[PDB]
Amino acid sequence: GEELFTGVVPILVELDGDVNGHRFSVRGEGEGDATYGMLTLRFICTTGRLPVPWPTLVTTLVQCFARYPDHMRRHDFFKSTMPEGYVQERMIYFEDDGAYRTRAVVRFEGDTLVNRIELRGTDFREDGNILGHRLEYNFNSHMVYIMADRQRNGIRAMFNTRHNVEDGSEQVAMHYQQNTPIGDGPVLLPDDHYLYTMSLLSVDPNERRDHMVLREFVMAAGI
Amino acid sequence: GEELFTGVVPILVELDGDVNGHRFSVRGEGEGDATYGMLTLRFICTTGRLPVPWPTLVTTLVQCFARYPDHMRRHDFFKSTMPEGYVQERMIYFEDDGAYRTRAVVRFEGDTLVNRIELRGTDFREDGNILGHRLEYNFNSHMVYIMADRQRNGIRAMFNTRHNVEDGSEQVAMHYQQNTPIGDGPVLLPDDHYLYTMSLLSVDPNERRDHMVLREFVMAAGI
Amino acid sequence: GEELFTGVVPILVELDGDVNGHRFSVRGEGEGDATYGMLTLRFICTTGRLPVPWPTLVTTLVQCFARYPDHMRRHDFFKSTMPEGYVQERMIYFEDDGAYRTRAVVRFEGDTLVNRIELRGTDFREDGNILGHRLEYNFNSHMVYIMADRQRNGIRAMFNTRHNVEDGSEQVAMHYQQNTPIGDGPVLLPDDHYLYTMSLLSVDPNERRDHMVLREFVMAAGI
Amino acid sequence: SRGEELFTGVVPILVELDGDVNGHRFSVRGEGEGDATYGMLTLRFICTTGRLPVPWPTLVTTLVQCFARYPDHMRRHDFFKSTMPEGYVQERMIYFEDDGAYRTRAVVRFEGDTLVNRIELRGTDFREDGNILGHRLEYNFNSHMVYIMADRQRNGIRAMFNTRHNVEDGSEQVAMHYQQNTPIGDGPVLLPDDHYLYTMSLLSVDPNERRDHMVLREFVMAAGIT
Ligand code: NA
Ligand code: NA
Ligand code: NA
Ligand code: NA
Ligand code: NA
Ligand code: NA
Ligand code: NA
Ligand code: NA
Repeated sequence: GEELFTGVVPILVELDGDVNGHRFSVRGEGEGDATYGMLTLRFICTTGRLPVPWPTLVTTLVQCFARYPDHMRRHDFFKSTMPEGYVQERMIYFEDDGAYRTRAVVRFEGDTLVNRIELRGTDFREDGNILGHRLEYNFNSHMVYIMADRQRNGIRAMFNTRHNVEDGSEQVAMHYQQNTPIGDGPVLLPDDHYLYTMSLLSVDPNERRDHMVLREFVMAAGI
Repeated sequence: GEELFTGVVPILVELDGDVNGHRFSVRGEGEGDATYGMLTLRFICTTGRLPVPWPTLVTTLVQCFARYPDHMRRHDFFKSTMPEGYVQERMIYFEDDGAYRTRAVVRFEGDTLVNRIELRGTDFREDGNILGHRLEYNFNSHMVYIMADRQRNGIRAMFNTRHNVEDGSEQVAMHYQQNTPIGDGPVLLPDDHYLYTMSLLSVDPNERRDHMVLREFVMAAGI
Repeated sequence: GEELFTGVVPILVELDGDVNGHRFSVRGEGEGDATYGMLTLRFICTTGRLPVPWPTLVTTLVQCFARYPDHMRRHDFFKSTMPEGYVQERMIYFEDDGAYRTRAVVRFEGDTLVNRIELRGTDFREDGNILGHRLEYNFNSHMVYIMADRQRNGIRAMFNTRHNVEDGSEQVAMHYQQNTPIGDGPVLLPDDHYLYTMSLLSVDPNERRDHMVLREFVMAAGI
Repeated sequence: SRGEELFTGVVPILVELDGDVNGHRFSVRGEGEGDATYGMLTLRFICTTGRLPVPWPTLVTTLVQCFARYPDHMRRHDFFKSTMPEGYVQERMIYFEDDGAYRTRAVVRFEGDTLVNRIELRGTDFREDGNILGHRLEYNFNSHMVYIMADRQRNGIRAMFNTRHNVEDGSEQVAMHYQQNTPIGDGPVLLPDDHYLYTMSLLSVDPNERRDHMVLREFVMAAGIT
């Protein structure tokens, strides 16, 4: 379960999205090194240009790559589902704007950890910070609070992200998350704890496609 | 006691307010899911327009809905009072402005958890950020520090909130709180600990009344 | 020792100051309620007008009033010295500006906890934020890191404060502190831990003297 | 005097950096002292080649985590002192938001009674009119958290952290640090459980030093084990 993550694992991400009727797709590829909580991914919009800012898609675009320290190993739900994996669902409410609803399957396809997602965004403002593209290309560090959900044999999580806006304000997104295993194998249901995240977004100056390069470090703490 | 909160519980909130002589009332309705620390409430001003910003009323408008993790269950004062409930009193000092004094009864009325409040505000500046309505419609995340009060058979709490102002500054409100059980049944007096809060305020575009929609997630930590 | 702080204790503060040759004095009076980490003080400049902002004097103007939770009672150095008390010395380095050197005696005189201080400030800029009075009248929350000093039979502490400047920046003050008992009685030398502080400054609209009203809540944590 | 014992008093420090950023070569020398018992350092740095081509704040993290205060209960988790006096190699990659990267390699060890940090730094792909080569970073420093992880294969540690650099327009520019430390000797070392270092720093100027220079005071403590 854990054993599938002891080395460098290749990652594939596919997203099909529709926000206020604007349809788009994203494909990402890279690799994860869970032993040290690290991911590097590169994403392209395969349908032309994204109709929303990249930073709004970061949280939707594999918490099985978090570093769980030794003493918290029995609290790593995400890896304990693998290889059959899990369904991750969220509702994401943007301050003063619309909402994303997402559903994703996270599992191994051969040697690759794959995250396949559907996203639906509704009630955004056409001249808001999202559809108006006024969010800075960067990302803050966040804390994801994880709770067992014994009835679903999985977890829930709750967290706010803070997105910098070009006028120097921050726009919050409140995330409600639930994860459910796909297989019937046993899983590790955790005591409450958090994941601390740090991310850096960057650009490849020679990629003419709409794109995002992402590096991330995630670790678990609080037991 | 705890058993009253194991599912979704309907909530009713009623506030009678007077700030610098301006009288108003608010009614709120929604539901709470203490198992995962969640609340959703919708509030209306039933007297016309509020004389103060909505964000100034959030803290006054049911800490019995906080998620206490399993190991901290013996520290959940709030639920241990139920159904007879508790009196919550606060003094709230606004930076460079007036103060709110509040008193509230929190208890079950039938299957509904009801928070009934009186609020009195004094010495506000007529052209300050409060009576001048210069506070942003949003809310930050906060830490509420909880202490047992053995003499009162209850608790005290202390915390600052930070309210964003439209000129990009923050205005602090310093909260002094005390809670006292209404019944004589035994209660759980806690070791020191905190509640971490996260909130999102929103608007219903079709509600013409002065109103606030609130979603909140609260969890206990620090033992 | 602890027993001296079980109720409300009156406080007296006296400061003699000289900053770049500008001499001034301050007297404060109020009371502290260490059981709940609280204090309220009112300070006046007894020599006319202060030559530096009030916020620069807050840290120098009784950590014996911090709330130590039950499990941390053996780590409360400050109360363990009482009534004979302690000498508190600091060096305070202001970002891009001068420094304060302070020495204070903190001890009971009769039933009153008295803080008597000498402050010497050097190398301030005449048109900096301090001597130019460009610091906002407010205060942030801070973390004071406490370490035993076995050779001195006391403690050291280190912390930065952050002072809001009227142009929207923050100016840091780095504090180096040391406390030494006055008596030869035994004291409690603590394990490393912190004090978390929260403060609110206010003004009495009918006090014509240069003055500061201060409310503060301080608690110990981290064992 | 081995490991921890070498740090019980005040230890003199020497720092030497050879740098090249987008082809601009420079050197820095620092001297001062560290008092690990209370997590404190005071250092003064000069650019010995004229003027620095990048802001001083971009060099602070590269310019001796052996001076951190490890509290008593965390003593078995102090990798850095356990290597001494033979010391360690510290390597980093530092990625600046919207700009280039630094790669650094440093040897940290005792030379006689002095703890010496000798560094090579190479910066690439910076923008000529960015905040770094354009000198638009404020002369100050924030407080940070450095997350430390054992690396059992290398007999050492890794660390990960973001710094946040204030920019003159009131924004912050993040630098993401990837770090690895490897002992130089073959003696045994202390491999830690996960934990963090909390940092606080103050930069200042000596009004009578005409050279390009930085005075730095810092306090670092370890935390996060039961
Ligand atoms: Na988001
Ligand atoms: Na996102
Ligand atoms: Na408030
Ligand atoms: Na409020
Ligand atoms: Na200060
Ligand atoms: Na101060
Ligand atoms: Na840096
Ligand atoms: Na740096």
